[PDB]
Amino acid sequence: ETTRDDLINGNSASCADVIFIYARGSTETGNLGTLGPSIASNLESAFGKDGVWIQGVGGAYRATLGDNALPRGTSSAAIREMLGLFQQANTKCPDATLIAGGYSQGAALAAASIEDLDSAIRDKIAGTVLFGYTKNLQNRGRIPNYPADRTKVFCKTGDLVCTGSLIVAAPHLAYGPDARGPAPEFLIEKVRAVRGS
Repeated sequence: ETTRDDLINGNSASCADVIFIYARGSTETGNLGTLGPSIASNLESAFGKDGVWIQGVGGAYRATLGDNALPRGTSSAAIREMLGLFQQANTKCPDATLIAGGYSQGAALAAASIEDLDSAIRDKIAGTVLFGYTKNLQNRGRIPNYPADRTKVFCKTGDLVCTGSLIVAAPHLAYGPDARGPAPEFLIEKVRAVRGS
């Protein structure tokens, strides 16, 4: 369940209508980690298996804990990897609506990548969900260059990374319920807002 490469494996002749790109947290397995599979299952229920492609950020993104301390909250190599996936999606399936998400270091990675993205592609991301957003305070709860209405941040009371620290406390590991309900609910709503039904 933890590794999904639907975009990379996908047939360009039969593109999905929705493409979800997700970055896992530090030290998590596969390319989806602990929260990604839950979101994926709910998206599949809403759009159907052939209706949505789930793509985790693997490759150069090693999800190394120490990289949380770098300027952008992740490595340059990781940002290049996620940018490349958005670019692959845009090229392979130009008519698909994109959605994105990230947890912890992955949330910083998603924010950094989206900020650097060519605006024509960035504008195709109908909604983005961030859990335990490590740059929440620094970025004032926003993703630079991306609208607030398309952004949903899940930052628990007591999760120190949302408050400008890099300390990992218990609330940082409590996003399970959010990934099973409100997060996919938000993504589905944002996709339907622009695609209709």
